[PDB]
Amino acid sequence: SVIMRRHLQRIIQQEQLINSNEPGVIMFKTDALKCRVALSPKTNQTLQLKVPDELQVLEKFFETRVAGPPFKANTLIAFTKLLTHILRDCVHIMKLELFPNVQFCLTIPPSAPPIAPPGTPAVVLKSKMLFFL
Repeated sequence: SVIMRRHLQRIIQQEQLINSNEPGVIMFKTDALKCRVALSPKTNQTLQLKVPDELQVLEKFFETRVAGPPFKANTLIAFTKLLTHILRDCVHIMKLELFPNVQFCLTIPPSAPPIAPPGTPAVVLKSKMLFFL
């Protein structure tokens, strides 16, 4: 968790928007819900974000899939470089991947169906916007 936190600050001081004030939490001022990630206070063993219940599903997806047990940098690159109706489409695909994966959705229309969205990712060895359409 601490090494993902350091990777996150290294990402934010390279390439999104860097505005914050806290004790430990890191805040990233990307538009459509500027984010703030920190470890939990009940267990100290897990990172967590605070950034429309699709977004709650998005923070649980970040907790189980992004800040997660391999702790590799490029998945953090993928999720953070991802972060505007792509929010709705992605979190629909993420409530899918929570209920029913390494990819998120954007809408070529206003829709992210079973098929047929503008699906994107930032891949394993690549980490750049790659598509299913």
